[PDB]
Amino acid sequence: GIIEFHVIGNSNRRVLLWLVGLQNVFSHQLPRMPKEYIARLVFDPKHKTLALIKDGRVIGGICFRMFPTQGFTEIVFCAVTSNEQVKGYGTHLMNHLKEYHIKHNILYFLTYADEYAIGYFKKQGFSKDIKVPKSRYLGYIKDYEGATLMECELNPRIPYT
Amino acid sequence: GIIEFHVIGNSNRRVLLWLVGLQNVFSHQLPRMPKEYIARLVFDPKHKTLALIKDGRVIGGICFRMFPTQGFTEIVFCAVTSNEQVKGYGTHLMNHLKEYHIKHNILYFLTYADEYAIGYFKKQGFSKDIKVPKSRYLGYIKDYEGATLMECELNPRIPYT
Amino acid sequence: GIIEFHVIGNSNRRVLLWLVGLQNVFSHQLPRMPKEYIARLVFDPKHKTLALIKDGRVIGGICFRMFPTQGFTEIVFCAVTSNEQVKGYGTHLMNHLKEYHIKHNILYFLTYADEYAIGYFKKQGFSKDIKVPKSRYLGYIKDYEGATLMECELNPRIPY
Amino acid sequence: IIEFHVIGNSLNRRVLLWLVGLQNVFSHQLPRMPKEYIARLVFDPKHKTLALIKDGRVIGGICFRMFPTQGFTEIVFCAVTSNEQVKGYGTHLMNHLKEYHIKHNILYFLTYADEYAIGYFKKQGFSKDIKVPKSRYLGYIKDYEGATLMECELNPRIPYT
Amino acid sequence: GIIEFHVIGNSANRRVLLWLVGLQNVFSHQLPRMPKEYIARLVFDPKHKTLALIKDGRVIGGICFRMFPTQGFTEIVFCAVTSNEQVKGYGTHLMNHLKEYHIKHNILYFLTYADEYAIGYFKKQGFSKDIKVPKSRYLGYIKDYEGATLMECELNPRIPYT
Amino acid sequence: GIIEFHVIGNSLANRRVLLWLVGLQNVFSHQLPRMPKEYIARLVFDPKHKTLALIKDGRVIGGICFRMFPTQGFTEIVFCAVTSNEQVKGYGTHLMNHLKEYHIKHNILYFLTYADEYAIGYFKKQGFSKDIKVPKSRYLGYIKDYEGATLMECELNPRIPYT
Amino acid sequence: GIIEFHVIGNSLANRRVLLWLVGLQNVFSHQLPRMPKEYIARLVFDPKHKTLALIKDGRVIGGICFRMFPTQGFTEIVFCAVTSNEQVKGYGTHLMNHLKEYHIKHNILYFLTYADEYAIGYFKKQGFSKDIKVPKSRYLGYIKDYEGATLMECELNPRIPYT
Amino acid sequence: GIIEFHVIGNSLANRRVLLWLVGLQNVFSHQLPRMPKEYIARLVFDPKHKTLALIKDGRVIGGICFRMFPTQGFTEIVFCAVTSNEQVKGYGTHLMNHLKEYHIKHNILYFLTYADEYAIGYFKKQGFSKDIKVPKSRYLGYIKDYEGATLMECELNPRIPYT
Ligand SMILES: CCC(=O)SCCNC(=O)CCNC(=O)[C@H](O)C(C)(C)COP(=O)(O)OP(=O)(O)OC[C@H]1O[C@@H](n2cnc3c(N)ncnc32)[C@H](O)[C@@H]1OP(=O)(O)O
Ligand SMILES: CCC(=O)SCCNC(=O)CCNC(=O)[C@H](O)C(C)(C)COP(=O)(O)OP(=O)(O)OC[C@H]1O[C@@H](n2cnc3c(N)ncnc32)[C@H](O)[C@@H]1OP(=O)(O)O
Ligand SMILES: CCC(=O)SCCNC(=O)CCNC(=O)[C@H](O)C(C)(C)COP(=O)(O)OP(=O)(O)OC[C@H]1O[C@@H](n2cnc3c(N)ncnc32)[C@H](O)[C@@H]1OP(=O)(O)O
Ligand SMILES: CCC(=O)SCCNC(=O)CCNC(=O)[C@H](O)C(C)(C)COP(=O)(O)OP(=O)(O)OC[C@H]1O[C@@H](n2cnc3c(N)ncnc32)[C@H](O)[C@@H]1OP(=O)(O)O
Ligand SMILES: CCC(=O)SCCNC(=O)CCNC(=O)[C@H](O)C(C)(C)COP(=O)(O)OP(=O)(O)OC[C@H]1O[C@@H](n2cnc3c(N)ncnc32)[C@H](O)[C@@H]1OP(=O)(O)O
Ligand SMILES: CCC(=O)SCCNC(=O)CCNC(=O)[C@H](O)C(C)(C)COP(=O)(O)OP(=O)(O)OC[C@H]1O[C@@H](n2cnc3c(N)ncnc32)[C@H](O)[C@@H]1OP(=O)(O)O
Ligand SMILES: CCC(=O)SCCNC(=O)CCNC(=O)[C@H](O)C(C)(C)COP(=O)(O)OP(=O)(O)OC[C@H]1O[C@@H](n2cnc3c(N)ncnc32)[C@H](O)[C@@H]1OP(=O)(O)O
Ligand SMILES: CCC(=O)SCCNC(=O)CCNC(=O)[C@H](O)C(C)(C)COP(=O)(O)OP(=O)(O)OC[C@H]1O[C@@H](n2cnc3c(N)ncnc32)[C@H](O)[C@@H]1OP(=O)(O)O
Repeated sequence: GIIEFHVIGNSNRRVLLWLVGLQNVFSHQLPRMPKEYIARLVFDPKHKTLALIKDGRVIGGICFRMFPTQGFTEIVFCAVTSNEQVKGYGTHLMNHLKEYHIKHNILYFLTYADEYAIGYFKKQGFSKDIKVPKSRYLGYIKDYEGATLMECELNPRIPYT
Repeated sequence: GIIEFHVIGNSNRRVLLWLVGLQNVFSHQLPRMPKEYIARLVFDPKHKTLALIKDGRVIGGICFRMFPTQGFTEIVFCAVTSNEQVKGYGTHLMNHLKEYHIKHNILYFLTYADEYAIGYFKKQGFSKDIKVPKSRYLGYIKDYEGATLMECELNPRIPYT
Repeated sequence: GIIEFHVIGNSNRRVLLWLVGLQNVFSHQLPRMPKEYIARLVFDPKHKTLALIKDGRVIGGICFRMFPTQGFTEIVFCAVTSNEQVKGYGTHLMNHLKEYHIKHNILYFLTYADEYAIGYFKKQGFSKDIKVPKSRYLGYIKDYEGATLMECELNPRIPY
Repeated sequence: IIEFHVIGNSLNRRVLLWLVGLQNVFSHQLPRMPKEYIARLVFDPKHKTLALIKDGRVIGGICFRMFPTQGFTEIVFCAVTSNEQVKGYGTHLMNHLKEYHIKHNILYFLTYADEYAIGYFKKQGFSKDIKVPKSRYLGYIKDYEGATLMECELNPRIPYT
Repeated sequence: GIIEFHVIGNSANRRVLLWLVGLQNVFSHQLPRMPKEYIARLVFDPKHKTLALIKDGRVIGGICFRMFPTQGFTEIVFCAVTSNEQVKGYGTHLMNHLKEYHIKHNILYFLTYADEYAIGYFKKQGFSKDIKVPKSRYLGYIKDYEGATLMECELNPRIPYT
Repeated sequence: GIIEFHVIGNSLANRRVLLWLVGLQNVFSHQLPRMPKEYIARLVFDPKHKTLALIKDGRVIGGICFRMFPTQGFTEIVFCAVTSNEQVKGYGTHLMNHLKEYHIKHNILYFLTYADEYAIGYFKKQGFSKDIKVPKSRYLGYIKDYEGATLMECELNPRIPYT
Repeated sequence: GIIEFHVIGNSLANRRVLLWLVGLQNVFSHQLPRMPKEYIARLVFDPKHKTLALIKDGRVIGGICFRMFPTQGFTEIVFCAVTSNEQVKGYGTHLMNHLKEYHIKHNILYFLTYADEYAIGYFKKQGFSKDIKVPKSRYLGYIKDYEGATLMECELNPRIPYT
Repeated sequence: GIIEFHVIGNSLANRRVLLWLVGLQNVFSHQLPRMPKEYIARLVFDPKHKTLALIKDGRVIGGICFRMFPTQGFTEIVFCAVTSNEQVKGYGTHLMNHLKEYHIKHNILYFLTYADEYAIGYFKKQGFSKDIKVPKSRYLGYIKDYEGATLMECELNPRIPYT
């Protein structure tokens, strides 16, 4: 097939239906996220989603929230559909999302990871060492007591894509 | 009777008299809080009140001020009228306010609690450990020095109502 | 005379000529300050000045800069005119400034004081012990090597 | 005939061409930074550039990002064109930048200087001893590669120009 | 270095605003016997203009004047140069620019009050104690001063002053 | 108490002002009986005239009706009256002071008036004199020369406060 | 029959007003045969001129043409005529009285006019004097000085009912 | 050989008028060489000025630049010139007469001008006198002085056709 990347969000019909498809993949791959909570965040206007499309069908995505006053982005949800995982799609999504944030000159990623996702973010260059000060993210990024906070710092000079 | 909840504010005649109704309950149940000060805030545009209506009549409410630039909300007055207390009206009021704040992406409450109501705030999940940075609120919330600063974190995945 | 207190600032002819009177009084009483620096601050939109008027003319005031997101107010200029000093006017000015900030939930004054005025700030409750962390005020207040950083702590009050 | 203009992409052909010209001098004198990255910053509305013009033509400039919410300005690019160096143009540029900043009530400069240029900043008054809290700049100023963080404190009573 | 002349007045942006403060300062300081508030009232009066002498962005002198086109003259209200810039010909240069300005606006008479300590400066600017303009034309329009000498200057519009 | 001062006049439009103007017409007229009431009403309600009202507890207790001649560089004082049971308390002097401050703001620094014999002492205490410096060509025919009245002039000082 | 007085002129229109101005130009010209009809028509239709028309049974039987100079504080009387069959019945005097009442209510108190020899006695009886109180600088070159004519002035009392 | 007269001025003006004012500035410049040509241009193009242009075959051959002061009741004569090859043919007199006729219809009846030895005799033949009836207070600081020049006045009669 042919693969497309598209940053979208609920600020168009294909956008709306692509968003419903993202809420489906997020809900299926993250069974502990209440479905209504996914849809509330995914359809929220100051959230954006990097969609991974295969033949006009939503097969993955990274839902994120830019905090340019506080100088970082929240990674909200990460999913590739089940039969399309372990093929590098996750890595091309993250790399794409990184180059986009270069172009908007935000250079920091914050996210919470459970024990089953920590390996993925580590392999995208995320660390437990948080350089961003608490005074800047607490109360803006959604806390997850029980999961590890991870951070990734981008180089506004190297080609990610 | 017929119980209703409404987040009102002064930014209808029906709403005007509900605000006077809330200023009345707040004043009676907080008798050393100067009435003019209670009126000044309840009729302030940047403050809002969650009225509890029973059979068309105001019997309770929580008056608050959301600081979405700082990520928390300040709780200002809580009261139920004398002959409706100890029936759970307090709890449903707070639960409703939690739900209102989930849907508005503000997940932290801050309040001062006197020696007469800290047991209520404890039972609504408020703690003396403030996880919000002192710098986030020191210039925003009024300091009722003498009373105890208390904090409530909201889980946006749990249903509260 | 008729004594008035007004908190004014550059966004009206009356306010305007009051800011010029204030710049006059700050400049004449602090003559090693550049006239153009005082004027640039007094007419800065995010500074305010508490003007003390006696019979429609400025006789003193306090120019300040509030930092709400930081929990204090910087005190930039304090002057009373020469022929009206030693009369409690400096104390009424600072007192009014305290009430203003107690309404507005700012409970801390920060200021640099020199050897000619440090006693007057002491008498208004300033000390050399700075309880505001350096991380809250550094880079926000104009640091002045050679003068003494001093702090005043206000008691909060419920209106009426 | 020498002129100094603070310019930038607002929200004018002579302005637009000067910005193409600055972007060229920055690209040529800072070979490390990718030309595409220099353009996004020089043409960003939140960034400004102080242009040094010698007979209608750009020979130097300083690209800066003001953070008045934090009390400092980031100095992003410094360059004088090779044919015009060691003629005191860099000092005249930094002086005008200083005057521009005392009129705008910002009194700290923060920059990352590579080992090759630390001597120049040192002679414009910069120090390696950083009086701003780390928590105040981390994530706003682009952390640079291997460069030294430097700070310049301004005194709003000197006429720098 | 970097001398400029600007006719400004209060209609004001903050550059013009801060310059009027500078002028009011220079006037106030060189005219100690004029009340600061009176100088400020007139400098910021809309029907008043000031020719500012700007030296490297900073005010160092000026002439505050008030044009009376229907009366056919202009009132010279305040002249001052900062103490450390006096006796370099700056005062003369201000007056010449003010004469060139009024030639183009077809006002060819200046009226001013000078005290014994200022008569010599206006004399060397071409002013005279012989007042050709009639009293009916200026009395109660220009602000009289007790003890000051009234002085008049007549301009030639066929002569270039700057 | 609650003394107020208001400069009012017919605009060539408000009922509070209109009843105030009638109060002034009455006070002027009762204090100046040998002046036609119609003439006093005509001037008070004339648009290019103005009156400085002295309000005490909402009721008119005095005022000064004047005509500004900005083109001629002076203002004419037309009527001055304080109601009888409020005289000799400084109200006539406070009225003249406020009227002075008002004119300094409009760069009119000369008052002219034709005082009758009963008023000369009041005008003298407010700084008027018989030595008229405004040349006759500037005021003649613009103010009426009532035979037997005394032309009196007051010069205002724009550097000094009057209120 | 029905006598009316109307102050008219050629403004910035009415068919009745316009025929009256012809009637006035006719009366002035016939009663002043030694002034050129063309000149009488220029002034009578000049917009800065006004005529107080005496109307009897809808017909023009006389009038006064004047030029108000409010800036200079006087009015110029330009032409006075009553048609011959209606002279010596007080109409000339009523016109002047009406003209006086009109200027009183407009705050103008001085009339000026250049009378010829045959009109001195009429102006004398209407209160004019050869003794001119307005300074020469106020009227020279605003009113027209004809050689051989007598300047005459009338001073108006605004406290006097003229009509 | 077809001669016209037009009152033109820089109205704050089409192509024809603009090239005529430039002509007039050229002619005034050549015939009055002690006047800076930039001074003639400033006044000739001044909106408060006007010029009576003498046009012969579409070509400017003369004119009179004048400034009307209606509040003052006179007009200043600023420049008079006829081109050299058209002089002493009565052109300068038709110009002054056309200008007199223009001014009576605008109710201005005095002319003031400065003239040195060379020009004085021209103005005398147009009826100017060295005896000024306009008082000094009316024209001083309104008309441009020239020392070395004689102030001259001319009185116009509005019962007279000048052209
Ligand atoms: C944003 C807030 C969050 O934390 S959401 C939590 C993350 N989301 C989920 O875990 C949902 C379930 N997982 C998935 O949908 C996918 O496996 C995700 C995590 C999106 C990765 O997509 P995928 O298409 O497999 O990408 P990929 O082929 O590039 O694999 C990357 C390499 O990393 C390694 N890895 C180690 N641990 C993991 C892990 N838990 N999930 C995925 N990959 C992991 C894999 O070996 C893989 O290959 P390699 O190591 O580069 O050779
Ligand atoms: C924000 C600043 C403030 O306003 S602080 C002051 C709060 N307001 C007052 O004190 C006003 C007077 N009191 C009241 O209006 C009500 O009692 C308040 C405190 C609002 C509670 O409403 P109410 O409907 O009675 O409570 P509820 O039935 O939902 O009971 C919930 C549980 O709380 C417990 N509790 C312990 N201490 C108190 C207390 N001081 N007041 C009320 N309840 C208290 C009750 O026992 C009850 O316990 P449980 O559910 O049986 O486990
Ligand atoms: C914010 C940075 C600054 O502005 S620091 C510079 C302050 N300004 C100056 O030094 C300019 C010249 N001085 C002044 O304008 C006035 O003296 C100032 C300092 C404003 C005080 O106003 P003033 O009304 O005269 O004083 P006050 O009558 O209210 O007296 C209050 C008590 O303070 C005492 N005091 C001790 N040292 C001083 C001093 N240097 N200047 C003035 N007062 C001082 C007075 O004795 C008086 O004592 P007490 O109340 O009798 O116990
Ligand atoms: C983060 C912002 C950045 O751009 S960091 C990298 C700085 N930019 C570069 O290195 C680009 C290439 N160089 C240039 O464009 C110019 O030479 C720069 C560095 C801007 C200086 O301007 P320029 O006109 O040459 O300097 P100037 O004539 O005003 O001389 C001032 C004094 O500085 C001294 N200096 C010491 N080290 C250096 C150095 N590495 N480069 C330039 N000047 C340096 C010079 O000797 C000069 O001498 P002195 O003060 O009389 O002793
Ligand atoms: C109240 C009404 C008003 O208009 S204010 C009255 C005048 N104002 C003042 O005196 C204020 C204080 N004085 C000053 O600010 C300046 O000295 C003034 C008077 C403005 C002159 O400016 P300044 O730059 O010094 O003059 P300049 O360098 O062009 O010198 C020109 C020549 O004038 C002569 N002169 C005679 N008397 C004076 C005098 N009182 N002040 C200054 N110069 C004066 C000087 O000899 C000077 O030199 P020279 O004659 O050309 O060789
Ligand atoms: C041009 C307008 C006119 O028709 S001239 C008419 C002026 N009005 C009248 O004559 C009306 C009758 N009188 C009044 O209405 C009031 O008395 C007037 C004149 C307005 C003064 O008001 P009133 O408030 O009483 O006066 P005041 O208390 O402010 O001042 C009183 C001081 O003035 C002195 N004075 C000397 N002669 C007179 C006088 N003829 N009328 C009033 N005051 C006069 C008194 O000695 C008294 O002296 P002191 O300064 O109070 O100690
Ligand atoms: C220079 C350009 C002008 O417009 S000169 C203005 C005068 N007009 C003329 O001379 C033109 C022809 N005359 C007339 O139309 C009328 O006679 C004029 C002058 C307008 C008078 O109108 P008429 O209706 O007669 O007035 P009137 O009846 O009110 O007479 C009042 C008393 O005035 C007396 N009077 C003394 N001298 C004269 C005189 N020269 N012309 C007219 N009346 C004059 C008469 O005796 C008459 O009677 P009595 O004195 O009350 O008993
Ligand atoms: C600021 C001052 C001003 O308003 S401009 C001052 C005058 N302008 C000039 O002198 C410019 C050069 N001269 C000319 O352009 C013309 O010759 C002027 C003066 C405008 C006359 O026009 P022009 O067409 O030649 O005259 P005209 O034929 O209508 O009449 C000629 C009659 O005038 C007599 N005259 C006596 N003295 C002079 C004189 N100085 N200039 C011209 N004419 C003069 C001639 O003898 C001749 O006499 P007559 O009337 O025919 O019997």
